[PDB]
Amino acid sequence: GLSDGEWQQVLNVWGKVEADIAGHGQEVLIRLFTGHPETLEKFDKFKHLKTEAEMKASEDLKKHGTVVLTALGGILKKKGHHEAELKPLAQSHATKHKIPIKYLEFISDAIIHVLHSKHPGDFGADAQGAMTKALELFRNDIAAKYKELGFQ
Ligand code: HEM
Ligand SMILES: O=N[O-]
Repeated sequence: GLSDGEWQQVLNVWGKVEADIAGHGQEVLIRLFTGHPETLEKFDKFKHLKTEAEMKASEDLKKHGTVVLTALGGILKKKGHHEAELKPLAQSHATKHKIPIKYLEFISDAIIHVLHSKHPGDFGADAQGAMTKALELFRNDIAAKYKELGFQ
């Protein structure tokens, strides 16, 4: 788990995301899709996006970015007490969307990259430690649900 201090850092960092949820969301998905094109194939509604320019110009991608980070933000604000929030996401992502846990690793890494990219010099070593711990906890709890379902 995370310490109280670590949770406070996580939620302080998240303040940055909340000032521009769509912009952060868009950049996270673009980072995911460009670094790992196989992930784009999981989205029927985005696999028409051939180029990063098309991704950047896609208002629906920005919209989905907002949905994703809003969901994650709600989870983070539970400070690990997130069973009710996490269970349905784990189940939809395993059973409906067929998203291997590796792709959740990819998007976790994308979040860290985007935070540094948008806030260079303002995402300190302690902050990166705390956010990484929160993202791992999220991933690990999803993985438990994936194992239950025998997914991958
Ligand atoms: C931070 C981690 C993630 C969060 C919080 C998240 C959140 C969400 C939410 C709230 C939805 C809509 C409700 C639902 O279907 O459950 C959704 C849909 C979806 N997610 Fe995720 N997601 C994450 C990671 C991923 C990753 C890495 C992929 C890889 C491709 C993915 C693929 C999809 C797909 C294909 C849909 C359905 C889109 C549609 O039908 O239009 N998700 N996600
Ligand atoms: O973008 N993940 O839903």
